[PDB]
Parts: sequence; structure tokens; C-alpha cells
Amino acid sequence: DPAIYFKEQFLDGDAWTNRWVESKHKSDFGKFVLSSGKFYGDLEKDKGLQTSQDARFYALSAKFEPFSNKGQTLVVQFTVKHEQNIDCGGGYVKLFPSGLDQKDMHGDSEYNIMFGPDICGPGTKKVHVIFNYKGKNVLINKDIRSKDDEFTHLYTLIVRPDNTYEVKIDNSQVESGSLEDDWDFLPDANIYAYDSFAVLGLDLWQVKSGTIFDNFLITNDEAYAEEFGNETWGVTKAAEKQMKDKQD
Ligand SMILES: OC[C@H]1O[C@H](O[C@@H]2[C@H](O)[C@@H](O[C@@H]3[C@@H](O[C@H]4[C@@H](O)[C@H](O)[C@@H](CO)O[C@@H]4O)O[C@H](CO)[C@@H](O)[C@@H]3O)O[C@H](CO)[C@H]2O)[C@H](O)[C@@H](O)[C@@H]1O
Ligand SMILES: [Ca+2]
Repeated sequence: DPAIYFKEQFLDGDAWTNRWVESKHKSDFGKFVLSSGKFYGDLEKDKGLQTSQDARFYALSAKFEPFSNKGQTLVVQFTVKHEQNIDCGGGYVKLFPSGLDQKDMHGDSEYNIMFGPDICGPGTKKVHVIFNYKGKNVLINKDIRSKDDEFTHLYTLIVRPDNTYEVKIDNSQVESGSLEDDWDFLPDANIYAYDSFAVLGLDLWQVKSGTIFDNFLITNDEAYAEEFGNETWGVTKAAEKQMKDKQD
């Protein structure tokens, strides 16, 4: 049995609003809307959270029953679709410990892990993998290129209790190594371990909005995340491109 710490597919209309909390740290955060977009694999399945306002900060998050990854594997997975042809805007998630106030979450709130694609002009086309360690948020020393097209892509981070990690895009490995080698933490066997995870958050800036996020999964099972990804992103992809191609 895989431990399913968090799953979000937005399959039940407006009920997501009971699961996700808007921060009030700023009064002028942009709004997320539930949408499948202009083109999609399936109208119902491909509903997800869409940024709806240009040049805005975004702060929305969802709690789950707290857990620690000590002694086990951690997998964070979601899909990102920059349907708008983005110029500049984030597409990454943050995982927060139990202490976070969801009503006051912002860019500088303390987080454990930040993972996902970031785009800001041609210079920044990066997959972030950031670990909080000894009071610092440490960025991976490797260049992982993010996808920049209009289509749905799957992002997966795997963190294992032997201090190894793996990044997959579209369910295929793009980067791999050990935590000791690929970040400047600098023989600590417990770097990977955090005492709690309790909230997943979207803390973004976007110029051109319209990004859609879907199919969030936090789990301890690599094989399951891979299956879920094929059942999810893997079914979206071909039908989505078909519909877009139809659209001259
Ligand atoms: O990038 C590592 C960093 O990420 C997290 O913090 C994010 C930043 O605080 C910021 O993201 C940047 C923002 O940049 C632009 C705009 O706001 C600036 O004023 C402008 C001036 O140079 O440049 C950009 O236009 O957005 C872009 C697009 O996503 C990012 O690439 C920039 O990094 O704001 C976001 C949203 O609040 C933060 O998530 C982590 O919190 C931090 O620890 C980490 O080091
Ligand atoms: Ca969905």
C-alpha cells in the first residue's frame, strides 16, 4: 500500500474551495479559477487551477495531515500547463512544515522544499530544486531546463532516505544524483529528512497569466507516482495536442 499524503485532481466542481486557502498577507493577490482552458484532453479531467490575472502575485495553499519523510521516500508530483505562451511566471510548489499560517502565507514564509519550473524571459528556463538546510534555502547546483510550450507537462521530484534524488519531466528522468554532491550543504546522512510536511503552496509571480496546475500528488511510493502520472498526464497529452492542432 502506497501512503497517499495528498492528492488533488479537482474532479468535483467547486468543492476545491474547501480544500484550498487564499492568503490575505497582501490585499491584491491574483485569483485562481478552476478551468480546463481553451484546449484540453478531456473537459472534466483537465480542470485545474488557472492563474486568471496578469502581473500578479499568487498565494494559495492546501493542508494535509502532517508527516515526516524520515526513513522513507518522498515524492512530489504535479502537472503545469502554460497555455498562455508565458513570458515570465513561476510554475513551482513549496512544501511547508506544520507551523505555517495559511492565511498569512507569502514568498518569504519558511518552507522545507521548493520544486518546479520557473520561467522569466529566455535567460531563466529552470527547474528549481531547493532544500532548506541550516537556516538557508539551498538551490541545486545543476541546470535542469524547464518546458516552455503551451502543453501539459508532468513534474516529479523523488527524495530517498539514502540522500539520493531524482527529477522527472513527463515521467522520464532528466536529473539524478546525491544531495551531498549537487547542493552545497557541505557526512550528514539526515539532509533529506524533515520533521514535518503539512501544507503544499502555490507562491508565484506571473506577467502573462493563464497557467493551469493539476494532478497534485505527495506520496512515499515512486512506482505509484509513476503509475498515477501515466493515468493522469499520460492520458491528457495526446488528446490535448489533437484539440490544439484542430484549432488551426
Ligand atoms: O528564485 C529562487 C527563490 O524563489 C522563491 O522566491 C520567489 C521570489 O521571491 C520572486 O520570484 C522572482 C520574480 O521575479 C521578478 C519580479 O518580481 C521582479 O521584481 C523582477 C526584478 O528583477 O524580476 C522578475 O520579473 O518572479 C520570477 C518569475 O517567476 C522569478 O523567476 C523570480 O525569482 O517571487 C516569487 C513569488 O513570490 C517567489 O516564489 C523562494 O521563496 C526563495 O527562497 C528562492 O531563493
Ligand atoms: Ca483535473
